[PDB]
Amino acid sequence: DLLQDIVTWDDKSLFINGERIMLFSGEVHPFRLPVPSLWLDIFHKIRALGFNCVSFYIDWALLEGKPGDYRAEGIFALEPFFDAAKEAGIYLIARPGSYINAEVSGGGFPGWLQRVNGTLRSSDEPFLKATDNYIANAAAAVAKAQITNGGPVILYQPENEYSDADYMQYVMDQARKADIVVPFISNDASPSGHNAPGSGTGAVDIYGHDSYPLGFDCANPSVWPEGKLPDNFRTLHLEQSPSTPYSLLEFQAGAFDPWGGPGFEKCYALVNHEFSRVFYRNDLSFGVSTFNLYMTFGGTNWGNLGHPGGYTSYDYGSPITETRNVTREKYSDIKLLANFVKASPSYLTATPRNLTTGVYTDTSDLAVTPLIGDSPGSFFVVRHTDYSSQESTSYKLKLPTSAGNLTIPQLEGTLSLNGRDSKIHVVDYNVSGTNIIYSTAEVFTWKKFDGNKVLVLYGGPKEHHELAIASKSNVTIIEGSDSGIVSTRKGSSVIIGWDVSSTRRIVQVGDLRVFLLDRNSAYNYWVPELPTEGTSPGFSTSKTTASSIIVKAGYLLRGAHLDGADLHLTADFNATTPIEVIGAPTGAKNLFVNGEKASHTVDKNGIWSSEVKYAAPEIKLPGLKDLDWKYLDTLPEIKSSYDDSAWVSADLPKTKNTHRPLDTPTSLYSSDYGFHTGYLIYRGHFVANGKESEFFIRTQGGSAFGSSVWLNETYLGSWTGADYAMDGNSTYKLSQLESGKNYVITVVIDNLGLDENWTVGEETMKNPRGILSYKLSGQDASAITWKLTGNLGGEDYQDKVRGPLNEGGLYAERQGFHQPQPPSESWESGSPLEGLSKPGIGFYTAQFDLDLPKGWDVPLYFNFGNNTQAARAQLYVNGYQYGKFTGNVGPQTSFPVPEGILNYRGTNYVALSLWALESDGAKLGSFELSYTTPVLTGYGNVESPEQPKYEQRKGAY
Ligand SMILES: *[C@@H]1O[C@H](CO)[C@@H](O[C@@H]2O[C@H](CO)[C@@H](O[C@@H]3O[C@H](CO[C@H]4O[C@H](CO[C@H]5O[C@H](CO)[C@@H](O)[C@H](O)[C@@H]5O)[C@@H](O)[C@H](O[C@H]5O[C@H](CO)[C@@H](O)[C@H](O)[C@@H]5O)[C@@H]4O)[C@@H](O)[C@H](O[C@H]4O[C@H](CO[C@H]5O[C@H](CO)[C@@H](O)[C@H](O)[C@@H]5O)[C@@H](O)[C@H](O)[C@@H]4O[C@H]4O[C@H](CO)[C@@H](O)[C@H](O)[C@@H]4O[C@H]4O[C@H](CO)[C@@H](O)[C@H](O)[C@@H]4O)[C@@H]3O)[C@H](O)[C@H]2NC(C)=O)[C@H](O)[C@H]1NC(C)=O
Ligand SMILES: CC(=O)N[C@H]1[C@H](O[C@H]2[C@H](O)[C@H](O)[C@H](O[C@H]3[C@H](O)[C@@H](CO)O[C@@H](O[C@H]4[C@H](O)[C@H](O)[C@H](O[C@H]5[C@H](O)[C@@H](CO)O[C@@H](O[C@H]6[C@H](O)[C@H](O)[C@H](O[C@H]7[C@H](O)[C@@H](CO)O[C@@H](O[C@H]8[C@H](O)[C@H](O)[C@H](O[C@H]9[C@H](O)[C@H](O)[C@H](O)O[C@@H]9CO)O[C@@H]8CO)[C@@H]7NC(C)=O)O[C@@H]6CO)[C@@H]5NC(C)=O)O[C@@H]4COP(=O)(O)O)[C@@H]3NC(C)=O)O[C@@H]2CO)O[C@H](CO)[C@@H](O)[C@@H]1O
Ligand SMILES: *[C@@H]1O[C@H](CO)[C@@H](O[C@@H]2O[C@H](CO)[C@@H](O[C@@H]3O[C@H](CO[C@H]4O[C@H](CO)[C@@H](O)[C@H](O[C@H]5O[C@H](CO)[C@@H](O)[C@H](O)[C@@H]5O)[C@@H]4O)[C@@H](O)[C@H](O[C@H]4O[C@H](CO)[C@@H](O)[C@H](O)[C@@H]4O[C@H]4O[C@H](CO)[C@@H](O)[C@H](O)[C@@H]4O)[C@@H]3O)[C@H](O)[C@H]2NC(C)=O)[C@H](O)[C@H]1NC(C)=O
Ligand SMILES: *[C@@H]1O[C@H](CO)[C@@H](O[C@@H]2O[C@H](CO)[C@@H](O[C@@H]3O[C@H](CO)[C@@H](O)[C@H](O[C@H]4O[C@H](CO)[C@@H](O)[C@H](O)[C@@H]4O[C@H]4O[C@H](CO)[C@@H](O)[C@H](O)[C@@H]4O)[C@@H]3O)[C@H](O)[C@H]2NC(C)=O)[C@H](O)[C@H]1NC(C)=O
Ligand SMILES: *[C@@H]1O[C@H](CO)[C@@H](O[C@@H]2O[C@H](CO)[C@@H](O)[C@H](O)[C@H]2NC(C)=O)[C@H](O)[C@H]1NC(C)=O
Ligand SMILES: *[C@@H]1O[C@H](CO)[C@@H](O[C@@H]2O[C@H](CO)[C@@H](O)[C@H](O)[C@H]2NC(C)=O)[C@H](O)[C@H]1NC(C)=O
Ligand SMILES: *[C@@H]1O[C@H](CO)[C@@H](O)[C@H](O)[C@H]1NC(C)=O
Ligand SMILES: OC[C@H]1O[C@@H](O)[C@H](O)[C@@H](O)[C@H]1O
Repeated sequence: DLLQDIVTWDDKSLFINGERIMLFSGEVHPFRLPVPSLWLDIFHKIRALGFNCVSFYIDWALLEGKPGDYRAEGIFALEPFFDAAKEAGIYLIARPGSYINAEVSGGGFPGWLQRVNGTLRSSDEPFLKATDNYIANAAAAVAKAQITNGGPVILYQPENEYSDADYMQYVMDQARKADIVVPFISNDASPSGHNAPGSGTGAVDIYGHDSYPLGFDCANPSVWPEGKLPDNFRTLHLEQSPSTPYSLLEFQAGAFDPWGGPGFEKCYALVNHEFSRVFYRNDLSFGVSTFNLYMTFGGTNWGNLGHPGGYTSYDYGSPITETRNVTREKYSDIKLLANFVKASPSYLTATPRNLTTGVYTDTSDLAVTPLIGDSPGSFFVVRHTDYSSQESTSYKLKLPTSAGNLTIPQLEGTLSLNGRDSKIHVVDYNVSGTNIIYSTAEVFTWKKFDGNKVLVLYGGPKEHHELAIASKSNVTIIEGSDSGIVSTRKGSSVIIGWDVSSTRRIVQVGDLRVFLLDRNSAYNYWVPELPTEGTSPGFSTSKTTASSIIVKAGYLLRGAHLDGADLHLTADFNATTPIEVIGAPTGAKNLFVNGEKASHTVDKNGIWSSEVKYAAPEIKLPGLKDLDWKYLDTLPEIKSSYDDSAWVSADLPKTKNTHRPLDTPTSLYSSDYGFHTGYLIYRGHFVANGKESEFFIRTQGGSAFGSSVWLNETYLGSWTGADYAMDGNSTYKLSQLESGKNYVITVVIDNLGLDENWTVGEETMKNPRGILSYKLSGQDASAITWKLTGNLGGEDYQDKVRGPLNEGGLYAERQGFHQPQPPSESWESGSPLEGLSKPGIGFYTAQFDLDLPKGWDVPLYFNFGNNTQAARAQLYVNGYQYGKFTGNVGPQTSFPVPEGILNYRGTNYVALSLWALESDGAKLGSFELSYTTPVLTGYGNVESPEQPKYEQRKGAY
């Protein structure tokens, strides 16, 4: 099943053009950042981690909202994404579904799948047909960008965590029919060998699996439960698919968070820099060669794209935050590790062995997994045997090296593993022809700078280390004091011992310079490739790795290029930053930073030295309470003057849903009528008979939904909402009705997205939204005839620019008043801070200017006070819905919105719906716009995507 000659493989790793590669990869979802001109930003930050690969989903639900009309342009265009990857020199793994899970509405499935007469994710002909147009279009786009045409796409994942075997095979043939030629890779939810090579029909080319050892309950970030760290993955691999290279297609890099959850902060505090350093070195101990972190950039579930088991934010506690910042320590810690892999090709050939206790150390409190292959060059991964230990452990190593079984340290001192940490010790490590016999401190990187070799080593604080070099030369200390450093010669080797310190030492041994850093100073180093024509580094290759330089900076280094005699750095800064360039080429004479000539200095050792001053600019943000807010009633349906005669009639005698038969005379399932997204409104018309006393109603909006009911203009009550309840049972009492008169029951229902469909055969995505059942006491159910609406036009959705999910069924949304320049001068003055005095729903509108300085990346947030009322709000920024706030469920109160969506030197239109589900009415406790550290950026101009303004819609009601 090999079908091209560019990407091949053996049992050890992939090859790209006959050369081994370790794919260190990050998950990014373009649809979760609707600003195409910011995608390159994400790639820069991932390449700067030392990654060479990105993994991404395509969301069917946003691309074919209307059946038969595939649409992937503007903010949903796939091409600028592929271009950005190419520009940053990042390979892509494409995971198009058609089912993607991803914590998005429907797990990727459009709402109209609720009308399809076949089992989802099965070889049922109607379901296969339903996916045909989507895959023929999406996979075609992926095909043009394959590496066989010089694009970045090197692999393709069919489906997602699957389990007929027939179904899998079909999805593969379906992609092959669209010219996908690259190898197929799988993502088994657990390591069970599902669909591995040899499993019959549906077998992929390369077996891959997932793992999230700590799960997703972020409630107790400091606690790592016993026995959760996997230790058998390399054994399982050899049993399940030894012919293909070991592959982790999703490994934990954060966690998702449900409505009513602890928040992504605690999620980060659980999956922090200790998690990464311990767990990721653990994955290297299995000899993983394709290794993707889910998520490495989370983004935002803007425009209702998310599923009910999650809220607006998808920060995920990821290495790169929702606001795209790289402050988290996990980021800097991942960078140390990825740079070691990038610099260490012998890692791929160093065959993994069973883990050991008490063999390579005296203690059994440590576990050691050796990586030893057919040729010299080995690695020993060390961690506490109980991975959760906070203990600080002292130990000595007995390692087998080319100079014999050595006991280390050979000179003074002891090694330390302090708490939740892990080390990769190297033996017979080749630095360009110089053999490092061993080194206990970890490798960051090494380069040959044509004549002189540089090796960068680091350890954590208060640690002692040693290394040995096969060398005849003497040992000189060319920077720092010899305080704490001892050396001696033993035959044809040179042994060096040292204490970790916050001040760098550099030691020279012949033509080899060894940098000795502490972990926290190594955090500030970068290893960018140095292209000599153009500013793009190109894809990752051993030749491009070989001609990289070492740079000490601060917040971020995007890249570097050599323009004749000018050395260019492209960087971001969040503080005054000392810069150092190590390994500048001999022709280089001048330093440029972000296109500006910068003064520099050369020391006795030929290291370049410069500085960039940081001075926070003044940031003027309007106070939101001071704005000229306009109020509009966006539930005019609960006034007796409203005419619903244009509404669709809910009069289907049979549902097309195969998963939940009706309990009502007609279908009140919203997807039967093409409404899948946003708030839903139902209207039940009946003639009274004077015998009515109670009205019972079961509503369903997905977990954490609310609903409110009126009889004519009289409020009956609300299902207030909770995190566990996907549905709600409500009984309301009725004082006597006027026999013979018309009455209308109005029901408003929050829809928080459609379910995923994780278990094949269970059909949970077909869980309907709307009214499940009802009983009007003293009346026959068929006496009530219903109208309903969701978003105007249903599947004939109005906003092509913002996609089929962005706007819901509120009156203001049906008219398009959430868009720029609403017709609001005629509206009443009213702030959401004053709010409503009775149940109902208000719509609030205002505009403000921003005038933020060019050259600065500044995260902006909408902040909501929490007064704990049962109130629901939707935020819109220039037409884009960027927040669902619910005061009695939580936890989100701060809502970031990216530049592009916000206009930083122009006008912005904010809109806000406020729904009161309590009889006293409701208000916002506070509503402030805030910011966090302004970053001096070397990124270019951020272009806004289309922000279509308000315009009168044909047939709005
Ligand atoms: C502004 O501030 C205000 C005030 O501070 C904030 O409001 C508060 O928000 C929180 C969070 O939303 C609210 O707490 C939640 O309330 C839920 C609902 O409570 C009611 O419903 C259930 C009924 O279900 C049972 O019974 C029915 C029939 O009656 C059955 O059909 C059903 O199946 C069940 O058997 C009742 O259990 C509950 O009863 C209590 O109250 C009554 C009356 O007081 C008593 O008589 C009862 O005896 C009992 O005391 C009540 O009727 C509730 O479901 C939910 O519970 C979950 O979380 C609890 C602990 O949460 C704390 O710690 C969390 C971290 O763990 C924090 O995130 C959280 O904020 C809080 O501090 C657990 O005890 C409970 O077992 C549930 O755990 C699940 O969720 C946790 C959090 O995600 C997870 O850690 C757990 O692992 C677990 O997760 C699993 O299940 C969930 C679904 O539940 C899945 O999502 C998940 O993936 C996984 O499968 C919680 O208690 C609180 O009510 C509210 N306070 C007020 C005053 O309104 C507001 O949020 C804030 N706003 C903003 C914008 O920030
Ligand atoms: C040399 C130097 O200086 N070096 C220095 C260096 O600089 C760097 C720097 O950092 C840069 O980042 C740079 O990176 C570059 C990179 O080099 C290049 C690689 O070549 O790529 C760069 O970015 C490019 C992007 O990749 C794209 O290619 C982009 O292309 C876009 C074009 O630019 C743009 C021009 O306008 O057009 C876009 O396409 C849009 C169209 O414009 C169009 O109008 C579309 O509008 C649509 C609308 O989207 C949809 C919404 O769905 O609706 C459509 O109409 C609908 C409508 O809704 C109807 O209802 C209808 O419905 C009908 C239906 O049709 C049917 O008939 C039925 O019967 O009835 C229905 C009724 O319901 O449907 C219609 C359907 O049409 C609209 N259509 C219409 C007609 O109205 O939207 C399109 C969006 O898709 C292009 N995009 C695409 C995808 O095509 O160009 C980018 C380049 O921009 P730039 O030149 O300005 O920069 C990349 N740049 C970036 C930002 O990454 O690298 C350089 C290296 O030089 O920096 C160094 C380091 O510091 C420094 O040192 C160095 O010196
Ligand atoms: C400009 O950008 C730069 C990045 O380029 C930003 O710099 C980063 O800023 C973040 C904070 O936003 C730093 O992360 C934090 O650092 C705290 C610890 O200090 C670290 O450095 C000191 C030396 O100065 C070391 O001694 C520490 O190492 C030791 O401790 C750690 C953690 O305990 C151990 O794992 C090590 O083994 C060492 O023993 C650190 O390296 C740190 O406290 C903080 O971490 C806490 O909070 C996170 C979650 O928020 C938890 O995951 C973690 O467990 C910590 O929580 C501890 O304390 C809490 C109380 O809150 C307890 O409840 C817990 O049990 C636990 O004990 C966090 O990691 C980051 O290092 C830094 N990066 C760099 C490269 O400088 C700037 O912020 C930015 N500037 C501006 C203006 O924006
Ligand atoms: C990198 O990205 C991450 C993730 O995107 C960023 O982390 C988020 O940062 C935001 C903003 O700081 C943060 O939201 C705040 O959390 C604080 C702690 O819980 C809150 O104190 C704070 O709310 C108060 O302050 C706001 C102004 O700062 C007010 O507008 C708001 O009303 C709140 O009011 C406070 O003060 C008043 C009176 O003073 C009082 O009445 C209140 O009770 C309260 O004391 C914000 O909500 C998020 O928690 C973070 N989100 C996540 C997922 O992490 C990070 O900032 C970025 N780093 C950089 C450097 O940019
Ligand atoms: C309850 O509300 C409805 C409107 O939703 C009222 O319906 C009106 O009733 C009169 C008399 O039958 C009709 O001529 C109007 O055409 C109706 N309006 C609409 C838009 O249908 C009804 O009267 C209200 N009932 C009570 C008892 O107040
Ligand atoms: C609303 O009421 C229905 C029952 O009318 C509840 O659904 C039942 O739940 C039990 C146990 O969870 C199941 O075994 C039954 O099969 C269900 N009955 C039916 C007819 O669906 C539902 O849990 C209630 N909703 C809430 C939020 O309490
Ligand atoms: C081999 O590794 C397993 C975990 O996979 C471990 O429990 C066992 O003790 C190891 N065997 C040896 C060589 O000690
Ligand atoms: O964030 C949790 C993740 O779980 C994975 O197993 C799944 O493959 C992803 O689609 C996502 O749901």
